[PDB]
Amino acid sequence: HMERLLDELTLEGVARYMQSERCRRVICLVGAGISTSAGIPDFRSPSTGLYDNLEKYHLPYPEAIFEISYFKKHPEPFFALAKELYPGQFKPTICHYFMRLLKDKGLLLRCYTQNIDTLERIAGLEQEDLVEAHGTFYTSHCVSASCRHEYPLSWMKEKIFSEVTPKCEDCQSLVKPDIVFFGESLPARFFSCMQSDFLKVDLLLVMGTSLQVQPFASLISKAPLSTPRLLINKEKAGQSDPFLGMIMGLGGGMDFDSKKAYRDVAWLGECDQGCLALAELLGWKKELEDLVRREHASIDAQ
Ligand SMILES: Nc1ncnc2c1ncn2[C@@H]1O[C@H](COP(=O)(O)OP(=O)(O)OC[C@H]2O[C@H](O)[C@H](O)[C@@H]2O)[C@@H](O)[C@H]1O
Ligand SMILES: OCCCc1nc(-c2ccc(Cl)cc2)no1
Ligand SMILES: [Zn+2]
Repeated sequence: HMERLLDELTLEGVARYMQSERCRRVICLVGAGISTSAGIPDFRSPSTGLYDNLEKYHLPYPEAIFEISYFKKHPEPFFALAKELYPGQFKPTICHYFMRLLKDKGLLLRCYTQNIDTLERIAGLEQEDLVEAHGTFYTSHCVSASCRHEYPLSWMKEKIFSEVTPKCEDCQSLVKPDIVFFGESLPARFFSCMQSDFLKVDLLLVMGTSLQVQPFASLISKAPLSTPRLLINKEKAGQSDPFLGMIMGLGGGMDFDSKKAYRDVAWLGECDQGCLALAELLGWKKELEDLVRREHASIDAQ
């Protein structure tokens, strides 16, 4: 039915495709891997990832600290962890500024991020460019569906940095930031943007994510079957034979390596280096390095 769009399954092939008139709209799908070079830990890297460093909270399992039913029984661990990450001021990475450059080149249809560090915004992506798929800590809400009283960040800090579990002033239920926990619905914007974006995406750029949580993992299968998909990641993600307990639905994954591979490319390494390499192939490398240099300087000056 649809023609094949990559002339070869390499970064060079993706680069030639991006410079063609057929690549008009790029969607970026990113996770915590795009911020580790800034100093923010990811979740699932062995030894260094967050989930291997929560022994002190004596959880039944690491994910419980971000699960809504456990949170409602034992909310203290999450708030203790939240103040462990608060003090750091972080700069966006080369990878963040590559997405910013896609925006300035008119190619960025949308960035879907699982991160809450807001570094996409700090890099210059605007609200309409972004789907913060796993929420934000900027706003908070009571957890009672009958209440849902909204509280600002200043209110949340006042409770946290004063050693009190935030409780709603109307119903005394727990109040948490609008970070999406396991068991919680995603923002409505996620679905309204998804329904429209993935009908008109020419390239999926998947960076710094293990694709281990739904529904975000489903997004790679929402693109048209002809749409090339480039992974820039330390490890292959989304490619595996089926097995009991797999996260992806049947046939919902990447195919980099089988005899039937036709559109998926894995560039294995650091996200910063992968974006530099891709920029170089596109003739954008000095432009990208200038952007990072000038934007990091402007951040420091302010
Ligand atoms: N500098 C790097 N360069 C390239 N890849 C990297 C780098 N650092 C890490 N990686 C890779 O980046 C990937 C990190 O995958 P995960 O740690 O699962 O982060 P997520 O965003 O997918 O977790 C999503 C949700 O799961 C949680 O429950 C939360 O709800 C999250 O929102 C790995 O494949 C690393 O090899
Ligand atoms: O389901 C999405 C959860 C996103 C989330 N990540 C964090 C976090 C807190 C502290 C540290 Cl060190 C690292 C990460 N909080 O919420
Ligand atoms: Zn309430």
